[PDB]
Amino acid sequence: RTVNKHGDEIITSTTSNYETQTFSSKTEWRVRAISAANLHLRTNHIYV
RNA sequence: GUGCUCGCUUCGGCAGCACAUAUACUAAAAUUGGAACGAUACAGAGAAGAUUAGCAUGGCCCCUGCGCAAGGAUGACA
Repeated sequence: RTVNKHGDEIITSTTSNYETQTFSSKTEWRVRAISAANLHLRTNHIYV
C-alpha cells in the first residue's frame, strides 16, 4: 500500500528486491519453535 | 398586402393597375473505429582506455663458432 507521485494511495505489486530483507528475530513462530527444539536437552541442570 | 380605377358594381363583392423578385457549410440529429511518453512496473555508472604479461622477430654495435670466395706475412735438418 503505497502512494504514487501525486500521493493517491494506490496498491502496487513490485518485484525489485530492495526492501525484502526479512528480520525474523526472537519473536517469530518459526524462530521460537526452532529454539523450543532441543528443549528436552535443556532440562538436565534443574536449578531448584 | 397597401393604395387606385370616374370599370362591373355594391359598400358584402369582383376585374385590372403601382411597389414586393429568389435565403441556407445548407445540419438538430446518425453511428463504429484508431489512439500518450501520463501513471504505474522493470532496469538504471545517464560521459572514460575498451586492456597488460611473457617470448620471438625487425634496427645498430661488438665477441665466438662453422662454411664460401679472394688473399697476406711467416716456419722447418738428415
